Amino acid sequence: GTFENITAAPADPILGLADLFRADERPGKINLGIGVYKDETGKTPVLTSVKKAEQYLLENETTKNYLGIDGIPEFGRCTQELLFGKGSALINDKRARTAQTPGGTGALRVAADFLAKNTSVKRVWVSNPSWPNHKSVFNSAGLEVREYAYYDAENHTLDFDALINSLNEAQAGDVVLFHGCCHNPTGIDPTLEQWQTLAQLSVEKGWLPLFDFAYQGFARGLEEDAEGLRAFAAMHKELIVASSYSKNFGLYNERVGACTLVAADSETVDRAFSQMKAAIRANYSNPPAHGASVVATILSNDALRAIWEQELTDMRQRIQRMRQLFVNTLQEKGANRDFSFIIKQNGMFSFSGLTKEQVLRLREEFGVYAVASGRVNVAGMTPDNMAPLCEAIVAVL
Amino acid sequence: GTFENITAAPADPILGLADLFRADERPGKINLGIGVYKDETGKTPVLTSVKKAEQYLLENETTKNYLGIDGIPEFGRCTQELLFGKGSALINDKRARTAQTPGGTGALRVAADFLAKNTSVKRVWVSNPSWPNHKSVFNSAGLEVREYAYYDAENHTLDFDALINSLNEAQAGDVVLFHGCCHNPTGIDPTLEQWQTLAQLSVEKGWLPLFDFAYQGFARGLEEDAEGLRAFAAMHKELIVASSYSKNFGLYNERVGACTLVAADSETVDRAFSQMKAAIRANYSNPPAHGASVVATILSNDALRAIWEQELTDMRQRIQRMRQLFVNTLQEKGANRDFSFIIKQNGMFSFSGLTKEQVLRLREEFGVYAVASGRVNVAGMTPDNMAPLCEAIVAVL
Ligand SMILES: Cc1ncc(COP(=O)(O)O)c(C=O)c1O
Ligand SMILES: *Cc1c(COP(=O)(O)O)cnc(C)c1O
Repeated sequence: GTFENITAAPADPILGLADLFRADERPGKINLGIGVYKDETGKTPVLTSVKKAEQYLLENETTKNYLGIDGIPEFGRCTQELLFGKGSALINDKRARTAQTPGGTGALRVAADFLAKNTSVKRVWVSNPSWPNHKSVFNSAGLEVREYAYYDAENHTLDFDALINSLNEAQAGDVVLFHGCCHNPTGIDPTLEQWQTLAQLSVEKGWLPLFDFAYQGFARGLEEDAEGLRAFAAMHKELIVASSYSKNFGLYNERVGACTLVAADSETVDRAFSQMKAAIRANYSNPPAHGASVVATILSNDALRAIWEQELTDMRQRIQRMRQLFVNTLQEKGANRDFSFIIKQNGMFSFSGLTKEQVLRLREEFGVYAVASGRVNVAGMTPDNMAPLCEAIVAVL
Repeated sequence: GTFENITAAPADPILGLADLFRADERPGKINLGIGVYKDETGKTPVLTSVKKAEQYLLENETTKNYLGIDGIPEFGRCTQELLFGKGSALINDKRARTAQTPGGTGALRVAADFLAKNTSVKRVWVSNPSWPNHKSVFNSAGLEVREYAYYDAENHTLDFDALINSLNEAQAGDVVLFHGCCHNPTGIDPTLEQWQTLAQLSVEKGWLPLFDFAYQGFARGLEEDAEGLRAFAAMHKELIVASSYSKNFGLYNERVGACTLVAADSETVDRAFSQMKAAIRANYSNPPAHGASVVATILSNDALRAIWEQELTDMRQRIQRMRQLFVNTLQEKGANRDFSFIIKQNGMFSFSGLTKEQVLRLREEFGVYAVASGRVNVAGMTPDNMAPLCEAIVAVL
C-alpha cells in the first residue's frame, strides 16, 4: 500500500483558520485572518472596472486558444511599467522579461524552480517574521531558507541594525527576499533612505535580490510604493520580481501574477528566460487567461484605468480610516495599552502585539479570528464590527 | 553574475513549431502541429455552452474571494461522476478526493510533487512514444522516468506483446502512466480486454497506476472512453487520475484540470489528500476560478449540459470525417502507400508514417507544418485545405 503510511499534513496557519471560521455557528463571528479586502458593508465585492472589463471580454472573446508560456504580451509590458516606470532604462535596454503566472504564489514557485534547477543558488534569506508560505515555497523547490531580523517588538519598529547585522552572514550568490511595500505581517516598510542603504549594501556583498510585490498601491500610491524597488533596479545587474494582482485588483481567485526577470543585458535575460519558460512548461504549461486579460484590458484603456485607480485609492483610504477608528475605539473601550503604533503601519495587516494565548482566547470565547502571530486584517474591520471587536480585545488584555 | 552561467533551453518540440509557423510569411500555410481543435472554417471558437455559462457568471458573481486549496467542491464531484460513473462504489465508499488544478499539466505536476515528497515512489513508467511533456513534469519532481514499448510501427497497431515484456522490470511501487483514451501521439488505444489484462497484471505486480485523461469523449463517447479506467478502478486499492477539460470544453487557456486520488478507504485518502493540498499550497496556493466555474455550471445544469454534449459530439464526428476524407483524398491525389490505418486511430492525432526528412521537406517546400515525429493534427484539416496538403504529402513520398 503506497498511501497507507502517509502522514497527515498540518493545517495551514492562514487557510486552516478560514475553514474554522466558516464552520463556526455563532452569528457574531468576525474574521480578521486572511488578507482579503472588505468594503464598509463587510463584503468583498467585484470592482466596477473589473466587471466592465469582464463584460468586454464576454462580448469580444472569439477563442480560448492557449496563451504562450509567458502569457499575454501586453500584460507583461504593463506590469514592467507599473514596477519600473514609463520610461525606465531596464525597459528601453530590453533587460527585463515578464511571465504571467498563476498569482503571486505561482510567481514565487516559478522563480524558485528556475533558481534551483539552473543556478548554483542554494540559500534564500527571508525576513523574520514573514508570510508563512514563503518558507514552504522555497523549501519545496529544494532551496534552503534562512531568516534575518526585521521587527523590534519593544518599539514596534524596524530594527535596521539587527537587519544589517543578520544579513552580513549572507554570502555572495545567495538570494535575499524583500517585501516591496506593506510588509506582511508587520506593516513596517523601510524608508527610502533605508532602501538605498540596502541597495548599496546589496551590490557590495553580491546578493541576488528577490522582491515580493503583493500590495503595490496600498501604502502611499502606485508610483510611491515602488520607490524601494526602483532604487535596487537602478543599481543591480540582476534581480527577480514576483508580483500579484490578487489584491490591488480584487482578483484573488483568478490567480493573476507575474515573475519578472532582470539581467545585465538583453542577451543574458533571454537566455535565462528560456529556462524559466521551461520550468513553467513542466509545471502548469501556460497561465490562466481570464484574470490577466481583465488586468491588461483595464491598464490599456485610459477610461477603465481611471476608474481602477480611483477604486484602489478608496481601498487605501478606507483602510487608513479603520486604523484610526481602531485605535480610537480601543482607547474608548478601556484598553490600558498604547496602540498608537498601529497608525504608522502600512497596508492591510497590523501586528497587534497579542500573544498566542490571547489570540486563541479571542477565537474560542469571542468568535474573533486572527492569525496565531497576532496579525489582524485591518481591511476586515467595518464601522459595524468595530465596537464588538474592540470589546473582545480589551477583555483578553 | 548569477545568470551568465545559464545554458539556453532547447525549443519545445510542439511549441517551438507553432512559433516557427506564425513567423512564416507564405500564403496558404497549413499548421497540423499543436493539439487544438478547429471547426470547418479553421477556427477554434468558444463553445456556445461556455458563452452561456460565462454570461451567467458575469451576472451572478458577487465576489472574487479565494477558493479553497482544492477548488470548487461541485467541480470535484462532477469530475468523479464523469470518470467513475454516476453510482460508482468508489464514490459511495468515499475513496476518492479530487483537487481542481491548472489544466491537465497542473494535475500531473501536483501528483509528481505529491509522490516525490510523501512516498517511496522513485520511478514512473511512460509509453514510448508519449506526450513529450510527460518526462519533463515528473523529472521536475526528481522522479526517474523509464519508457515501455507501445507502438508497432510496422502494422500501425498496439504492440501488446512488447508492452507486456518491456514492463517486466517495473517493480512494485513503481508508477505506470496510461493514456485513458486517444493515446497521444499514436491514437491507438487498448481494447477493453487488453485493458482488463493490464489491470490484472498491474495488481499482481503491485504497480501504482496513473491515468492521464485529456481527451474523454473524443474516441467513442464520454462513458465508453472511461471503460479502461473503470476496469482498473474495480481492481485497484490505489490509483491517480490527472484529467483535463482543456479540449473537451474548449477551455484551453483557462487551465481547467483535476487530480483525483484513490486509496483503500476514506480515512487513508483524506490523510493522503491533506499532503496533496500542502503541495498545491507551496506551488500556486489555490486554483483559477473562471474556467472551473464554467465547467461546474454546465455539468450541473441539464439544459447547458445537453448543449455541451452535442457540441462535443459535433467535434468528435468532424474529426472522424476528416480521417475518412484524408485517406480518400490521398488516394485521389495518387498516393500508393496505404493510409487506411488512419481510420482505425482515435482522437486528434495520428502518426502519418513520414520520416523526419519528409516532415522537414513538407514544411520548407510546401508550407505544411507537422511535428518532426510525423504526428499530424487531424482536427487541423478542413475541406478547404485538404486537397493542397494531400498534394503536398504525395509529392514527398
Ligand atoms: C507578501 C505576499 N506574497 C505573496 C502572496 C500571495 O499572493 P497570491 O494570492 O496572488 O498568490 C501574499 C498574500 O496573498 C503576500 O502577502
Ligand atoms: C494536451 C495534453 C495534456 C495537457 O493538458 P492541459 O489541460 O492543456 O494542461 C496532458 N496530457 C496529454 C496526454 C495531452 O494530450
